[PDB]
Amino acid sequence: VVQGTVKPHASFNSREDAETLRKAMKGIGTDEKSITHILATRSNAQRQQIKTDYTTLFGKHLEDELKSELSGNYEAAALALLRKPDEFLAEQLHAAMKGLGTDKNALIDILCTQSNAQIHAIKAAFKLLYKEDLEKEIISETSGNFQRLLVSMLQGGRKEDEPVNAAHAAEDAAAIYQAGEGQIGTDESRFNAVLATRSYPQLHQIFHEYSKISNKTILQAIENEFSGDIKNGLLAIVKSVENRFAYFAERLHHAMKGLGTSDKTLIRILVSRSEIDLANIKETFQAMYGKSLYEFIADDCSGDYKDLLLQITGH
Amino acid sequence: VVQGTVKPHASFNSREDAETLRKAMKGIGTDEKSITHILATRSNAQRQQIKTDYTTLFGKHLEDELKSELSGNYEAAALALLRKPDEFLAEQLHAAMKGLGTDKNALIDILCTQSNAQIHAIKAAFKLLYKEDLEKEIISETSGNFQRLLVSMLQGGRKEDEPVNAAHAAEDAAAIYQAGEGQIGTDESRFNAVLATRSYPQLHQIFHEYSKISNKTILQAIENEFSGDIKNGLLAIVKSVENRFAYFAERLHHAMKGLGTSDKTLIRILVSRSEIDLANIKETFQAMYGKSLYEFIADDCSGDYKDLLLQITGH
Amino acid sequence: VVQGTVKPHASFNSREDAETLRKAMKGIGTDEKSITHILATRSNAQRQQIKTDYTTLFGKHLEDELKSELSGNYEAAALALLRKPDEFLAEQLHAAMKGLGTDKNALIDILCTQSNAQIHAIKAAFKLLYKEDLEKEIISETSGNFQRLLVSMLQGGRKEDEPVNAAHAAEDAAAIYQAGEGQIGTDESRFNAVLATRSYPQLHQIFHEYSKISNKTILQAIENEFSGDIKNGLLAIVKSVENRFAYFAERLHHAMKGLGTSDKTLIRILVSRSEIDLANIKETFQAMYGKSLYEFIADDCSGDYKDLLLQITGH
Amino acid sequence: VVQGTVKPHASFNSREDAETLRKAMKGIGTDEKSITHILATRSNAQRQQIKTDYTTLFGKHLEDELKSELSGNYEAAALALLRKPDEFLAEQLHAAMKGLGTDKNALIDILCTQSNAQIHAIKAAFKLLYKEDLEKEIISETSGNFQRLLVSMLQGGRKEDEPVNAAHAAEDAAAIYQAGEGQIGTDESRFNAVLATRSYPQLHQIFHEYSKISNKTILQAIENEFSGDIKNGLLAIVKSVENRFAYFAERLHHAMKGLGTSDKTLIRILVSRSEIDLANIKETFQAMYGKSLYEFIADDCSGDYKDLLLQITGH
Amino acid sequence: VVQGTVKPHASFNSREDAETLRKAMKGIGTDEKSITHILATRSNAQRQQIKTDYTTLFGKHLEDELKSELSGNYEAAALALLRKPDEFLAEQLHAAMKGLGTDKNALIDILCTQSNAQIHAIKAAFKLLYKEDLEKEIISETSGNFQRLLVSMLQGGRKEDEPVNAAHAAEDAAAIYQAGEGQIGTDESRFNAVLATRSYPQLHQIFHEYSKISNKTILQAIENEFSGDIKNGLLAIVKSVENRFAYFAERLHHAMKGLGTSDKTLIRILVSRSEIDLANIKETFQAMYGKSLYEFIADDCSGDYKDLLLQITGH
Amino acid sequence: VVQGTVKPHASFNSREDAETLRKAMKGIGTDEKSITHILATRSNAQRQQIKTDYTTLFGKHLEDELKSELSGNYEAAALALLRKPDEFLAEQLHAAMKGLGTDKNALIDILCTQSNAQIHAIKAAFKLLYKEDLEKEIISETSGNFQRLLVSMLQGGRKEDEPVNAAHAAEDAAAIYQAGEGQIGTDESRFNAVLATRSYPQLHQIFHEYSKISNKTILQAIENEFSGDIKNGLLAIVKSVENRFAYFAERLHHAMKGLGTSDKTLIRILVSRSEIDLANIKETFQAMYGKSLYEFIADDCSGDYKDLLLQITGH
Ligand SMILES: [Ca+2]
Ligand SMILES: [Ca+2]
Ligand SMILES: [Ca+2]
Ligand SMILES: [Ca+2]
Ligand SMILES: [Ca+2]
Ligand SMILES: [Ca+2]
Ligand SMILES: [Ca+2]
Ligand SMILES: [Ca+2]
Ligand SMILES: [Ca+2]
Ligand SMILES: [Ca+2]
Ligand SMILES: [Ca+2]
Repeated sequence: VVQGTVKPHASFNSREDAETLRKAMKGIGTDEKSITHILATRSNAQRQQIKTDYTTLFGKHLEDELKSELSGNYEAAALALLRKPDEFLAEQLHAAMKGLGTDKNALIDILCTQSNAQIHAIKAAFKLLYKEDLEKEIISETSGNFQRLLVSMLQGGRKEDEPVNAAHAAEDAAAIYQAGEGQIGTDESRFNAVLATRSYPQLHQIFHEYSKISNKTILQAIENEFSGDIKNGLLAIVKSVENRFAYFAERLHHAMKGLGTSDKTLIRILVSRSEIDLANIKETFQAMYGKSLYEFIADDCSGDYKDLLLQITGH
Repeated sequence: VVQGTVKPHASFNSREDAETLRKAMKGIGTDEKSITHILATRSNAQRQQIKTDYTTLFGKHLEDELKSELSGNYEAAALALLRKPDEFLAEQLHAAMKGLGTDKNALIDILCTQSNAQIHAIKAAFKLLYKEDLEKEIISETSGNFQRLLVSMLQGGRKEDEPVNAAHAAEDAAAIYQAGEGQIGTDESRFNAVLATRSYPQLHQIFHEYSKISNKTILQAIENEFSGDIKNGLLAIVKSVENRFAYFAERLHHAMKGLGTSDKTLIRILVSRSEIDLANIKETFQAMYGKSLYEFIADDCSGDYKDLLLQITGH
Repeated sequence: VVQGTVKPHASFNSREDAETLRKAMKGIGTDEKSITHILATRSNAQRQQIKTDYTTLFGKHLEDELKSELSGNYEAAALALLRKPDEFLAEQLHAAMKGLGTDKNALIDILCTQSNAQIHAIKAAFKLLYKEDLEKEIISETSGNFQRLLVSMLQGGRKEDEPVNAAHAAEDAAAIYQAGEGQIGTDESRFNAVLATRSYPQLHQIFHEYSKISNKTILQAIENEFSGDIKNGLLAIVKSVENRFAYFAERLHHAMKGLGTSDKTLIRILVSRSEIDLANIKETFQAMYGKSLYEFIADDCSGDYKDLLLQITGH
Repeated sequence: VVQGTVKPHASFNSREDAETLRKAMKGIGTDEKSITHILATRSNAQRQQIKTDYTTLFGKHLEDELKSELSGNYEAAALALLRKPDEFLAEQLHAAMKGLGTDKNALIDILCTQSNAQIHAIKAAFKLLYKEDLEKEIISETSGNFQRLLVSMLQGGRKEDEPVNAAHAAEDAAAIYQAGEGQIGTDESRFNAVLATRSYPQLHQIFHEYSKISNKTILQAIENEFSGDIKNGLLAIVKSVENRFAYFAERLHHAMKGLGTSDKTLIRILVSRSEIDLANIKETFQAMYGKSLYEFIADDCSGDYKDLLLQITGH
Repeated sequence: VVQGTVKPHASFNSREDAETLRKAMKGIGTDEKSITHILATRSNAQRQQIKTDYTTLFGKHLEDELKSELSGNYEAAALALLRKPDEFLAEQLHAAMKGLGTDKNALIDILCTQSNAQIHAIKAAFKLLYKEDLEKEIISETSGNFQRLLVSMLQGGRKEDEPVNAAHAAEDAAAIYQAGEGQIGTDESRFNAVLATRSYPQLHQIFHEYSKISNKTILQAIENEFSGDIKNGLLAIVKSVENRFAYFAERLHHAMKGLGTSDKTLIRILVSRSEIDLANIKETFQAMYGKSLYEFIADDCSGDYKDLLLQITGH
Repeated sequence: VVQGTVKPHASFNSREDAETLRKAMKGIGTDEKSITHILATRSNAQRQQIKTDYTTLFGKHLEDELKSELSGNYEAAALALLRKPDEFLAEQLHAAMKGLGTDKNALIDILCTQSNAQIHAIKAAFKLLYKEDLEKEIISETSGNFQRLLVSMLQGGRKEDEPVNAAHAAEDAAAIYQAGEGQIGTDESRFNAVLATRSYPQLHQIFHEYSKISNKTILQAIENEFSGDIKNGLLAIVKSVENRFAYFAERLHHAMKGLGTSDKTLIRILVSRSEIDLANIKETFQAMYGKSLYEFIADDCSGDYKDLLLQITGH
C-alpha cells in the first residue's frame, strides 16, 4: 500500500471551517494555531470547498487573507496547501523559471519524475494558470542537453505499455555502455533516448543488465560521464525508477542540510506528496538516515511554519 | 405555472425567415414592421438559426445589418433579442462597468438574483465574449462592501440544498440582529455571510424568525443599517427570495417611471425573462399596479421600439 | 473671442482640494455640493493634480471613490470631468461602439467634427486606454458608406493647408452636382472624397459655389441624395464647416428635446467643449431657440446632476 | 470506391522509424532517400506517432530537424506531410493571407470545397495555431463580393440534409437566371445565396433545371456574368458539386502548366487529398488529360521533391 | 560623500571581457573565479556592453549561459549584476508577488524607500519587462491598509518641493497624534497621507514636532498603533527619512541574522546599492554592529557565492 | 556614386495621383498600365502620401484595393512597392518563417547583409507589424549554428567603427585558420565571432591576411569547412564585405535561373534596393554576366509584372 499522511476530516463541514478560519484572523492578532489545525487536518479536496465557502461568506478570497495575515515560510506553506495539486506544481515551475535565475533542481524534481498522465495534467494547469505553453517557457530558461531532456519529459511520450524484455534490455544497456563508458567521448542523446522512452519496468531491467556488463552501476556511469544539470536530470530518472521514495527522501534530507533550509524544496515535497506516498517516503527516510523525517523537520524549521509542516507529515 | 411570453414559432423555416429579413432591408426603405414580426414571434433558439442562415446566404451578419439599418432603442432591443441569453447578460454586465461610470443597479439586478448554476453560465459566457474574468472586471469598477457582495455572488456558492430549519434560522436571525440592530456600529460581513450562503427556503425562514426578535422587519433593519449600493444589493436579495416576480415587477415600474424611461433596464428585463417567467411577472405587475404591463409600455415608449416591446410582452 | 466657461481656479492648492473631496465622502453621508463645487470650479488640468494628490494621500483613486459614492447621471457627469479630454472622447467612442447596439450619432459628433490633430490625439488616447486600434473597432461596428466615411475621418488626412480657391471650388461643386443631382443614380464616393480632404475654408467656398450652379443648397442635395447614417455624417461635416457653434447648439437642443434627455450627449458636449467654445455655443444657443442653454438645462435636469451641469455651464 | 493513395504501413513501429529518421540526419550528409521513404510510406496518423517518439527520444521536434536539414520545395513537401490534416489547411490559409500579396485561388481551393464539418475543423485548427479568428483574418485581406463568399463559406451553414425537389430547384434555377442572364446588371447576392446554402444533391438538381431554361450551362452562365476572384469562387462551388475529382484534377493540371510550377498548390492538393480521394483524382486526371498524374509530376518536378511527390501519388 | 563600491574598470575592452567569459565556460569545467572577477570588477554599464558583445560574438546570450553553467545563490547573484538597475528592481518586484505567497518585506524595501523619480523608473522598467502595469499586480497580491500605502508609493506624487515649516509641521504631527495615541480607534489614513505626501525635510520637522507633544517618538507611536505589513511599511518610510544608510544596514544585518541568510534580500541590497551608497552603508553597518559588513558576509556565505559578494562589497 | 534607380516625381501631387489610381480601378476592368506608371515613377515617400490621400478620399486602403483588383506576381510587386521599406523587410522575414517551412535564403539575404542601424529598424518594424519579437520567431524556425549566426546578426552589435589594424587582422586570420583548415574538427564559434563583430574594413584586411597563411581564400575555407545554411550565411557576410553589389547581382542571377523564377527573391531585391544602390547593382550585374539586368528581367518575366519590374529597374 502506497499512501499519504493527510486524510479527509470525518464529519466535514466546510461552512463551519470557513467561519473557524474567519475567527482566527478577525481583529488584532492571528490564531495561527487555529489556521494550522484546519489546513493540516483537512484534505486538499475539503480545502477547496472551504475556500469556496469563505469567499461566498465574506467576499474575500482565503488566499488573499492569508497573504495579508501570514508571513514567510508559514505563509508560503499555508498557501501551498490551498493550491489544487496540479496548480501547485504548475506554479512551482513558474517560480522556478521566472524568479531571479533558474531553480534547476526544482525543474528536475517536477519534470523528471512524472508519468505521462501526470505530466499532461501539469501542462494543462500551467496553460490554464499563465496562458502560456510550459515547453515554450522551459526552452527560454534552459539550454543544451538539459533543455533537451526537459523537452523530452514534456511530451508525455514514455512507452508506458512496453513490457519487461531482458533481451532488448540487454541491448539498450550495451548501447548505453557504448555511448558513455566504452568510449572517450559521449553520445549523450543515447542516454536521453533510452531514459525518456522506455517504460519504468523495462528501465529497471535495463539497469540490471547494465550492472552485468560493467564494473559500475548505471548510476556511477552517469555520475562519471556527465556533470551539472544534465547529470542530475539523468540521475533523477534512474532513482525515480528504482526507488521514488528514496529519491524524495534524499531530496528532503538535502533540503534540510546544515544551518539553513531550502524551504521551497521542503514545502513542495511535503505538500505535493502529502496525499500520495508521504507515508512510504517517511518509512524510507527513516531506514536511510536512522532519524525520523519529523525530527529532521522539527530541528530544521521554526515557529508556526515548523508546526504546520510537522502536522501534515506525521510522526 | 411559471413561464414567459415568447414560445417557438411552429412550421419554422430559418432560411425563409432570413430571406424575409433581407427583403425588409434591401433597396430604399426599411420595413421595420416585418423585422419586428420575425424577431418578436420567433424564439431565441430559432433566432440563432436565422442568424446562421442569414450569414450563410448573404456573407454578412444579421447583427451588422441591423447596426446599420436600425437606430436608437429599436436597434438595441432588436440586437438584444438576437443575443444568446447568457451572452446578453454578459454584455449587459460588461456595459454596466466599462462605459461612463458604473451602472450599479444593473450589476445588482444581474448578480444578486441568480442561482448558482445561473451565475456560472453567465461567467462562462462573459469569458467567452471578452476573454477576461468577470470578477476581475467587477473588482475594477466597484469597491468596499458592495464589491465584496458582488464577489460573493460571483462564486455561485449558495448552499442551495440547505433545508428549512427553524432552529438554525433563529440562530442566524439573532446573528444578523446583533450585527446590525443590536449594536452602535455594524457587522456588514454577517449580513453578507448569511444572505449569500443560505438557501432561499431557509432564508425565507430566517426573515420570519427575525421578525420574532425585532420590531423592524429584515427589510427595515437593512434599510436602517446601510446606505447606497450595499443597501440596495442586500435588499435585492431579500426581495428575490420572497418574490422574484415582485422584484422584477418593481424594476419595470421604476424603469418606466419618471417623465422618461430607463430604456436600458426595460429591454433587459423584457428580453432576458421573455422565455422564463415574464408571463408571471405580467400577472404580478397588474396586481401591484392595477394597470397591465403592456398598457404601461404602450403608454411609455413609441414607434418601432414600442411595437417590438409590445409584441414580445403580449397583452 | 473663442473660449470656454470653466476657468482655472486661482490660488490653486491640489492637496487642499483633495482633502476637501475626502471630507465630503468620509463618514455616513455624501456632501455632493462640495464635490460639485471643487469639480466645476477647477480646470481639467487642475483636476488631474487633485486626482494625483488624492491617490497619494489615501491609496485609492478619486474616480473609484466616485464610482462608489455617486450614481446615475451625477456619477457619470462627475467622472466625465475627471477624464483628460482625449481620454473622455476615446472612452465615449468606446461606449458608443461596445454597448448594446451602435450610437452612430455619437460617432458622428466625435469623428465628423474634429481637426487632424484632434483625431490623432483621440486615436492615441483610445489605444492607450484599450490597447485596440480605433479604426479596427469602428470597422467592426459599422458598415457600408458610413463605415468608409468614418475611416476617411480616422486618417486625419484633411488638407488643412489648402487655401481658398474659387476656381477649384467650382470644379469640386460641379463634380458633386454630377455625383448626385446631375444623374439618376449616385457616385457617393465623390461626396466622401471632397468632404473629407478639402480644407474647411475651401469647403466653405465650395458650398457657396454649389448654390450658384444648382437650385438646391448642398445641404438639401445631401438630404435628397442619401438616407440614414451616411446622410447625417455628410450633413454634420457641412454644418461643422459653416458653423461649428450651431452644430453643437442643435445637438444640445435635440438632446434636451421632448420628454427625455439624451444625457450622455448632453454630458458629452457640455464637458468636452467646456474649456474650448462653450461660451460661443451658449451665445448661438440663445440666438436659435430664444432660451439660454442654462435655462434649458435647469428645466430639463434634476438634483446634483442638474447643479453640476449648471455650474460648469454658468449662466 | 473513393479513396486515397497512402495507406498505413504494415508492422508499424514508430520508435524504429524515429530512430531511422535520426540516422538519416546525424553526422555527415543527409539521407533524403530514407527520409522520403519513411514519410511517404507511413500514414499521416503514423507520422504523428513518429513525431512524438522522435521528440521524446531526442528532445528536439522532427519538424525543426527538417527545417534545418532540408531545403526548398523538398522541405516544404516533407513538412506538409508531417502536419495533421486540419492544421495543414489552416496553415495553408494563413500563408495565403499573411504573406506579401494574397493567394486568392488558394483561399478558393480550401474554403469553397469543404463540408460544414470540414470547415469547422479547419477553423478550430486555425484558432489553435494562431490565436486568431479565421473569419476576422479573411475579412482583413479580401473585400467585396469575394469577401462575402468566403464569409458565407466560413459559417459551415450549408443545409446538407436538404432533399432534392425538382419544383424548388426550378424556382432557384429561374432565380439565378434572373440574377444574371435576365438583365444587363447583376444580382450577385442571389448566386451567393443559392450556391452557399443548398445541399449538394439539390444544387445538382438546380444545375439541371437551369439548363432547361437557358442556352448556357450554369458554368457558362457564371463565366459570362462574373470575373476575377468571385467568378472563380462561384465556379469552384459548381465544380465541387458536379465533379469534385474533376476540380482538383483541373487545379493540379493548372499548377504544372506553363513555364514553371505552382508548387504550393501542387503540394497542397497532393498532400491534403492523399488519404481521401487522390486515387479517384488520379483516375479523372488521365481521363481528362490522357496522361497520368504521375507522368505530369515526373515531367514537372525534379530531385527529392519530385521523388517524394511521385511516391505519395503512386503510378 | 555618498558613493558605491564598484567603479568602472580602466582600459575597458568589452570584446575582450566577453572572450574571457567564453573561455571560462567552454569545455570540461567552469572557471567561476574568472567569471567572478569580470562581473565584480566591471561596472553595470560595462557589463551591458559585455552582454552585447558576448551575444554578437557567439549567438547565445550571456544570461542564458550563466543560467546553464551556474547554480544556486551564485547563479542568482551573477545574474543580478547583469540586470540593468531599473530592470533589476522591477524583476525583484515581480518575484516578490508572483512566486508562492508574497515577499512583503521585499515590497517595502523597494516601494517605501524611493524618490518620485526612482519610483517612475521602476514602473517603466516593469511595464517594459512584463507588459503589465505594476500597480495592477500589486493590488492583486496585497490588500487592506498595506495595499493602500503601496498604491500611494506608486503614484510618485510626494510634494518634494514642500519647504520645511514649523507651523504646518506642528499641525501634521498633532493630526497624527489624534489619529493614533490621542484616540481609542485609529485613523490609519492620516498616517498614510502625511507619510506619503510630505517632502522628506518637512517629514523630518514633523517628527521633531511629534516629540514636542508626545512622550513617544514617531516610531514608538507607530509601533504602538499598528502591526504587521502596514506597520513595517510606515516605519520604513520614517527610517528612510531619518537615515537611509541605517535602514539598509539593518536589513542586511537581518538578512544574515539567523543561522540563516535571506539570500534574496542580501543579494538585492548589495547589488542594488553597489553603485550608489554601499560605501556609506558599509560605514554605517560597522558603526551599528562593530563588525564590518564584509566579515559579516564572509562568515555567512560560502563558495563562489560569497566570493562574488565579497568582491562587490570590498573590505 | 552609390544610388538607387527610383527618384521622386517632379511636380508631385498625391491627391491627383490617388485620383488617377481610383480611375484605373473603377468600373469595367482595371487600367494596370496606369497603376504601374504611378507606382514605378513615384518614390516610396511619395507613395506613402498617395496612400494616405486615397484612404482619406475613399475610406478604403489602397493596399486593400490592389489585393482585390490585382493578382499573382503583379499584385505582389505593387504591394511591395507600397510598403514602407523597413516594414517591407519585416514582412519578408515574417513570410520566410511563418509559411510552410522556412525560406532560409531570404533570412540570409536580409539578416546577414545589414548595418547595425538597418537591423534595429527592421526589428522595430517587425515588432510594430506583428506585436512580436523578431529574435524569438527566428529561434522558433531555425536551430544549431545557423540559428546562432542569425541571433548574432540580430544584436546589431558589429563594431562598425573598428579601425583597420594589421596586427589584429593577422591574429584574426590565424585563429580562423586554426578553427577550420588548421585542424581535423572545427571551431565554428570562431568563424561566427570574427565575421559578426569586426568592421567591414577590418574584415577586408583579415581576408587578405588569410591568403598569406593559406592556399585557400577565406571563401574557399568556408566552403570546405561547412555545408548548408551556416555555410551560406558565413559566405554572404564575406561576399557582402568584398562587394555587396555583386552579392545582390549574384542572387538576382540565381533567382532568374532555371526554367522558372523565384519571383520572391527578384521582387525583394529590386524593390528593397531601388532607392539605395540598385544603380550600382545593375553595373556590377552587367560586369559579371555581360547582359544587362534589364534584359534578364525582360527575358524571364511576363505581363504587367515584367512591366513594373522593368520600370523600377530602368535600362
Ligand atoms: Ca528567471
Ligand atoms: Ca565516454
Ligand atoms: Ca467605465
Ligand atoms: Ca448597528
Ligand atoms: Ca455595436
Ligand atoms: Ca443621384
Ligand atoms: Ca497578404
Ligand atoms: Ca503570489
Ligand atoms: Ca489609538
Ligand atoms: Ca514556417
Ligand atoms: Ca578542421
